[PDB]
Amino acid sequence: EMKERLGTGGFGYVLRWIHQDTGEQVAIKQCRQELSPKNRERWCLEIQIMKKLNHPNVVSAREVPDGLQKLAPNDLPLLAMEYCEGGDLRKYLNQFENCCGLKEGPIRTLLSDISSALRYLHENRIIHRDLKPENIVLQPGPQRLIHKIIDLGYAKELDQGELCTEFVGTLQYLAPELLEQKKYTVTVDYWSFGTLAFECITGFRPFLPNWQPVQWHGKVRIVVYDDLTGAVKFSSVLPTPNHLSGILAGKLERWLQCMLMWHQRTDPQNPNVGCFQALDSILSLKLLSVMNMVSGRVHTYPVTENENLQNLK
Amino acid sequence: LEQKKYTVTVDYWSFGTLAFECITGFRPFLPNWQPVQWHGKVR
Repeated sequence: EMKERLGTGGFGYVLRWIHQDTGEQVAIKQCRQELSPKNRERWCLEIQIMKKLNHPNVVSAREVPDGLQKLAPNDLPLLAMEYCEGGDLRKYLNQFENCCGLKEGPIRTLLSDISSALRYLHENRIIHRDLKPENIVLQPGPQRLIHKIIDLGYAKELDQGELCTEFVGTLQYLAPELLEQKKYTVTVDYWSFGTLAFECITGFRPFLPNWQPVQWHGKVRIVVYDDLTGAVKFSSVLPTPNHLSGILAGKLERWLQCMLMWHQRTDPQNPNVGCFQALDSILSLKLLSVMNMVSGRVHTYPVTENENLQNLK
Repeated sequence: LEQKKYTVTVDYWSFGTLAFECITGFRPFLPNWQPVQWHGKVR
């Protein structure tokens, strides 16, 4: 037999069942009380797809545990994934003292990892659509914290239609889904990621006290930052009292100012690459940083493997 | 907050909803809120 449970959404359950001996940590996404034939057949398109693919950063399926198998009252399949240890990206975002930001580079991981998970999905033209903290799992890695994007496939896979449009749990994040519109363009990942990212840097987004249809004015009467009452504020020009690198305001305000938009969002000096190119170059760079002591505390410099001391001096 | 239209008019509005409210139990609406409306004022 098998073990325990996880979270809920899409077409039902996520489960941490195990062959309770050796500890086979499998994930189980079962089905929800029948649907239209094209809506329960879409469930089966998901299963083939999250198995059709494998990329570190984004879980792959273990097929089905041959032991115990169909405890499924469906005659429809189930899905078994490689469950990752306590990393529900949220978990930490609440953590507690990431209030005011989670300035690690575990920004630099996440900003990277995902950027290369999304990668793989615009490769197979599979827009993830949603993106939240609660689909991503920072799990301990053989070197430096690998994080994986679990659970989700609301995934408008070009050519084979959409999946679901189930709309489920915490909407609080996605992009101009004033329910539907035609612009289910690639673009809408870039938006969610962006805030997701923002959020991770600091602790907000363009903003989420207020709410969803409470925003759409969020979308400004735009590429600015905003308004109060007493003290309250809702923002994207000057990214706040966080704990990042002095020179990563350097990315932020000019990355995110581009990753946080509508229709076709990009950086109008060039045709680069949306996330990848810009973020990658903004993510690499090798950074030296020389304290002073002539009390001007720090100084930091961008350095090629091609320069030495007296360059610096 | 403010604008120049502190014309008579602005009583007629409050009364109106006040009235509405009294007939029924709402107004153009107040679950949501104040700056939460201004879209209240319809697109």
